[PDB]
Amino acid sequence: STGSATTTPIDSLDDAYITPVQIGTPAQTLNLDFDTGSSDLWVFSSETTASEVDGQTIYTPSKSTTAKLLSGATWSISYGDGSSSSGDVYTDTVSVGGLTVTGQAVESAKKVSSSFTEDSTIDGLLGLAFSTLNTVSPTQQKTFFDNAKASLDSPVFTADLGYHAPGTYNFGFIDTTAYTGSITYTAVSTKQGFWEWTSTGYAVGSGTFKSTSIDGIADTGTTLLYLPATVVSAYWAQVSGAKSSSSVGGYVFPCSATLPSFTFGVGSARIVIPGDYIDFGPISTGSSSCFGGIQSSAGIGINIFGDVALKAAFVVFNGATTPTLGFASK
Ligand SMILES: CNCc1nccn1C
Repeated sequence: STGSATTTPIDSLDDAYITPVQIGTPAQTLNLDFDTGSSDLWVFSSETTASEVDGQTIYTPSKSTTAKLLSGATWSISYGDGSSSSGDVYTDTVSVGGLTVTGQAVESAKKVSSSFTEDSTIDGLLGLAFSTLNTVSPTQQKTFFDNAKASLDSPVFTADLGYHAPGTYNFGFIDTTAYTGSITYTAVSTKQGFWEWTSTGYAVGSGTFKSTSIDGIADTGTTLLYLPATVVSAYWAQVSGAKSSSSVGGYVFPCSATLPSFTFGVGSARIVIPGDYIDFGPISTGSSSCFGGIQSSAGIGINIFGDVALKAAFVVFNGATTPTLGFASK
């Protein structure tokens, strides 16, 4: 089998992407944030604390004839941006772009933190990291991909995120019309439960390529590109007036600037992130100070190839017995 669904930016900055997902019988369609950096499929629901729901579409398991309470199971998760959610668990039928999994763990939120409430466009998350990170207790649950894998034509999914435009998540096949040139594959470590890989280096604008190993994760659920302070300083040094602002929480730059591109290595191949992709707009409405899309990972403990990087590429998440990652230009 295969599946194919369109993924759409939630706002004009590409802060995140939402993909429609059918849950239950009859289907209840929720718009979920597909997140290759976590492993829980959780949704706003009829069980979510009422004051914490503000415009989201909710899953109501009592209206699904295929929903079953997973007795005794709870979940609780904290994300890298300081947000969190928690609740109980149902199994139900979940379909993405025509690909159906029966008995998928659908984690129903009883509580969500403020930044989830305040974002009306995201109805929950669909985790696509390794199932070893799944938070369900006392019996850990499998991701949608893990459950689907055996049935897929090929045990892969692909992320093709758009810049200020829709894109595509495919399951079970590689769309050879969706990228240019060849896909370069690179080794993955699953030891931390992430799609963790090692970039071979970087360049800033038309500058020379620096060969240097950068270990990091391919994370569709993080907006920005987080890299070592040395790399990030080298990038922003090429932008007049750019500076790291402790008060704002990262590098900012004059909105009048023209940003240079940033290139990252995948083996001997090169992915070029256009300068425009690195502009996250005014820090506050009407400001002429703009927020940068490349930021230091120093305070995080891991480098993160988030949407800023991934949207410059066609990305293959190869879930074969030995997983790998593939990147192509597009
Ligand atoms: C904005 N913070 C919550 C959130 N929304 C999508 C992902 N995450 C972690």
